[PDB]
Amino acid sequence: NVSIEEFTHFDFQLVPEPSPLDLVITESLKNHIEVNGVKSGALLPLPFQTGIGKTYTALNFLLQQMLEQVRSELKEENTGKKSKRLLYYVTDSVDNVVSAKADLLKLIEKQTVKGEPRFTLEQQEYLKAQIVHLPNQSEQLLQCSDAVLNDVLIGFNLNAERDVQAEWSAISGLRRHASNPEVKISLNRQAGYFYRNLIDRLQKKQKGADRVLLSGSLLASVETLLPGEKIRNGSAHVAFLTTSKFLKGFHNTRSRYSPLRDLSGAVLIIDEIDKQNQVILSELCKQQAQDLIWAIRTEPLRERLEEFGTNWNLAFAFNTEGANLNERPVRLFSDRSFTHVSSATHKLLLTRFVNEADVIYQWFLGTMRKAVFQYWLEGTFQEAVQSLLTHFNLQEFESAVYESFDTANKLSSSKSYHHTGLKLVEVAHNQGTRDTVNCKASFLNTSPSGVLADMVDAGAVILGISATARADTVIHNFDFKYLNERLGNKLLSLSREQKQRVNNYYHSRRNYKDNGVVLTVKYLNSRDAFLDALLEEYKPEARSSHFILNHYLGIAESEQAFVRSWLSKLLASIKAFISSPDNRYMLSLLNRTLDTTRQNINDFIQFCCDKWAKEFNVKTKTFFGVNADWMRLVGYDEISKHLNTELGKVVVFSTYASMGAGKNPDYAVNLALEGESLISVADVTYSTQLRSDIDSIYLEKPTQLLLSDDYSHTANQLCQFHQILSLQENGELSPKSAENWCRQQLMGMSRERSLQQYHQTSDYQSAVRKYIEQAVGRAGRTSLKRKQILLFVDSGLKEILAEESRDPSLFSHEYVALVNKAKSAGSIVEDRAVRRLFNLAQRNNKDGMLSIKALVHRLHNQPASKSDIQEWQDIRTQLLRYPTVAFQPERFNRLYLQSMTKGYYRYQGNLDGDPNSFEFFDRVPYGDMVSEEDCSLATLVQNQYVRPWFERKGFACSWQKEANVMTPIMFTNIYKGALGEQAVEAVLTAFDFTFEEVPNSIYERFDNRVIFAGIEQPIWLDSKSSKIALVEEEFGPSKFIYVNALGDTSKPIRYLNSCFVETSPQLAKVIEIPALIDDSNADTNRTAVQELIKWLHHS
DNA sequence: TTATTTTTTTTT
Repeated sequence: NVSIEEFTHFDFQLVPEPSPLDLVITESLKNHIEVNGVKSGALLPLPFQTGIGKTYTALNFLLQQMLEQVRSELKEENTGKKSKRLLYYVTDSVDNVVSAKADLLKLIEKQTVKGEPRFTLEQQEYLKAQIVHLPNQSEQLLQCSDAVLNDVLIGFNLNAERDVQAEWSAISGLRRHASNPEVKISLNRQAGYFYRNLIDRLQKKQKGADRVLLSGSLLASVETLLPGEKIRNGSAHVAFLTTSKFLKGFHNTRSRYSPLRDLSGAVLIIDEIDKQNQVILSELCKQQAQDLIWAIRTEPLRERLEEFGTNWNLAFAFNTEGANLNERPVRLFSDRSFTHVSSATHKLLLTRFVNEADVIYQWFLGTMRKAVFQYWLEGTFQEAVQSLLTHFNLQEFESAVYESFDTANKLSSSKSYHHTGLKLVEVAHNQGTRDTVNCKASFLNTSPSGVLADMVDAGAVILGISATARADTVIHNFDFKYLNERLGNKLLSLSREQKQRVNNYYHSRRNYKDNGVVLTVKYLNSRDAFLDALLEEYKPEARSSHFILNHYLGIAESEQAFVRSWLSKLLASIKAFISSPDNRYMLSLLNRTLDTTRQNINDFIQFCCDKWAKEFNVKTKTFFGVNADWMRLVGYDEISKHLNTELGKVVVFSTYASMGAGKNPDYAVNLALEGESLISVADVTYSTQLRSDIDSIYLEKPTQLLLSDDYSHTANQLCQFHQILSLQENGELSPKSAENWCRQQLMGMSRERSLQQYHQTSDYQSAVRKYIEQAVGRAGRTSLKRKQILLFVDSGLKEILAEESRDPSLFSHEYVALVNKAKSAGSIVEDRAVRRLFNLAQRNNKDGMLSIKALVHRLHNQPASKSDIQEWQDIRTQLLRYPTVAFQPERFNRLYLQSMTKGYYRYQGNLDGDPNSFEFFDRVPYGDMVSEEDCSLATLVQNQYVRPWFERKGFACSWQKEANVMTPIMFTNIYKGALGEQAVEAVLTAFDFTFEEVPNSIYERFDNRVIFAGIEQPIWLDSKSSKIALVEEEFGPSKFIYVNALGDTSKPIRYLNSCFVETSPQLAKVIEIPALIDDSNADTNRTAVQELIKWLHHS
């Protein structure tokens, strides 16, 4: 055992010479420190290609962070402020976490500086003790030898308990052989459960007063059994754990440490970050559908339950009338803002009932979160969580507080789906009852992009490394338009100079041009004559090719037209490969595994391969169904071994899912079998070993791109609705399309019919190019190239790859070749930012439309809350002060829509009608316009009194000509009325009137209560009879004033009674001033104000 | 119309 004192004379300035991928990370984080500060998080997406140093420059960064903590601890050991920096390396694959851990451990041992070993052996053993790998509970238990668990069981006195020792004996006996797959599955279940129970006992023993003192061999055994113990102990910086294990959290001897709550300071390396969206999404919708009718049978929230039982009559059992709901349940879906659908029915009060119950439940969960914050480090946090729930009415409850910290918002706040989620409710008669029914509510409270932005906001310096980290899709990647809006400049990016420096590095390690490697791309069309000849030679005696496909290959007539197409393209690729003289190793990337389920197709393909092998005088080996089960049961080195030892060619039949990340395809070169066809495309080679990789590929079009979840039926619905709402949020779907897709997904949409609606976006094509960019990127992993690389592409991809228009600076050579070939025979691409502007304008208008309807309704439900009134006033003041803003505001974002013409736009729509039917920018050349000249803001602030008022209050005397303009709803319903109110308040105040806030009892019924000197009889103002009756019911005799901001001053003043009927001034109750300001010359209507003053004198 | 394979972790 060695200590940190070993680094006494170690020189921390002797760093290995950094490759242009290390300098990029160093410079980006050094810049991040200057811009954002030391204590701020970050998110640096790094598009590094696999195979040119992606994992060395990540583990060398981890090692430099490790060595920046030895220095800090040596310097600060006197001070004692030993808050360790938690370094994480997370990736979704267990096989990649272990591989990365072992690669770092080999990097520590083998790294040299200036030809000398970097670390003396004591420092090698010190640094390798800091690294803990955190596998799941089962593999963490089976990692433990008999001695470790014997010592732990004796040390905590758990050896004397017969149940624990019985379970441990059973586990040892099973592990002695562990051969059959079912045996190992049972052993894994057993190990997981026993580790659960053992760690529960350990945690209870440590939590109490009679604790165990851990030191020496017992501590070593606990730290072997519990690696998270070292992290809590302070004996390990670095954790190598998957994404799922990162979100779950790992155990230590006192609690379950969840890394998502102590991110302050964490340096987190997420490898293949874009893939984490699907993973984090799959753990977001793994929750359970928690019933609500049963739930509300279980301090102000107690009175709220009483009031719920008072109004919705909870004392009565809830029974549903009508049809039998169990044949097809009646469902309710709701994004928590502006999009709400349900199974076909005319409003069914169920929607309000279910929404009210879910509001009860969500407010209840928020109440526990606030109670925990009040009560209050994981030990104290979990103690608070356990204690608060421990009382009389919650004894039978679930206690799901932790998932909230692991995982609707008003205007005047940043509205987005990525932190409001979705709510889905399903109603059916309960198990074994017909009078009682259930409301199985399940919901998302964030999206994976919301989780990532929460992690970055919390302090974590996330460093996501993936060749397509910034792919422009939102279903197969994070929403980097939300992350840029939310995070701001904590979403780091590498500059243009750094991109071209990385590009120079990559070209230096892959110098195809100077060496003569030729990437030859061909796009394969389906040919019927080719396949018909091959089939009629496969079974000569059959009377037709369709007969061959129907009888022998087993293809029914319905799928025959599809099988012919994809089979014909694939066989064309194989023929073109085998005829290629010196190419040697092919990979076919289909969408389906050609396993035993497709054995007749395999027989035909192998027949054709043998045909062409004989014809062209080479021997070709085919590897059908190179599966995930195959690559586990039978190593991929069986291909490499064949290529290293036997002459000929190799055809490998894999899929897009099967060849995931970390499944390295290169083989070990033998110059006896390669000939003169291999050349080296690198300037300086880091190894004497010779290896080579794929040199022919077939790329079938990716088909099943809408990701789905097979965990459950209620987990598939949440995934599908998440994808629909993430497409609506990004602007890919209009609110019309998104709501039709949502309400059809409710009623039982197929998959072939959800997929056809995915295909109408441009997100789909970005996902297809993401699939094709990785497929050819995982093939080029070594610097020995053939003098000719064949790429065969499904012709369906030519029209999709031809539209790749991003910057070619980081594209691999193969993908550049694919896209350049696609372009040369393609096409005015329909701009996507333009369509996105239309869709987002419609969505912002719909959001403002429904939120204003709701807010005005709430203000009309007396009494009005202070939150609602303050939101109303915040919105009106924001629109008055900032009618148009330069940048999309973070906090008031859906009062605005981004226009195409700065300062104004055109629309047609019914502000009292359907928010989906709104049309907008030049798509409407003649329509209602939203401009300064329409609110007459120029005529209003030309008044002698109004302009000083608008200047003092800080309002806008004219609209700035900026891109973001108010939505039609905000312009019409709110802004113009705000201008009228401010103008009349300005004009009247200068004539010795005073204005005071309306009482909450009659808010929004009238503009303001106005108090004028000399009159104790109250007055009310309405500026642009039941309200009059109610106001006189509350406050007695009042005279109401109706005035306009501007208009015709020549009109006579109208004296009216309570019924809007003309009457004498002495009998006049409501005075109607046609215009306080002249519509033509902005002269104050002094005549009308004198009349009002005199009429109040004679009141 | 569109046409699939693939994981991970904790519990029950």
